[PDB]
Amino acid sequence: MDSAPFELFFMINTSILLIFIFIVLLIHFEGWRI
Amino acid sequence: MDSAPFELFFMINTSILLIFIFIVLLIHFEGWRI
Repeated sequence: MDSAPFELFFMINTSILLIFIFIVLLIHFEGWRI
Repeated sequence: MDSAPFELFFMINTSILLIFIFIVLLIHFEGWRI
């Protein structure tokens, strides 16, 4: 229990990333590879 | 180093979830909250 506040660091970053990652990935596959 | 393979469990689940979560959230806000 020494990485409680530290763990969140990954929960936030991974979020802001996964979001723009997936959201963007959608379009790229939705027909953006012309 | 006793939670190496276990950690991945969260890296996968959180993914399949965050994906459908964000992707779906987009539409819901893109004009699906009538």
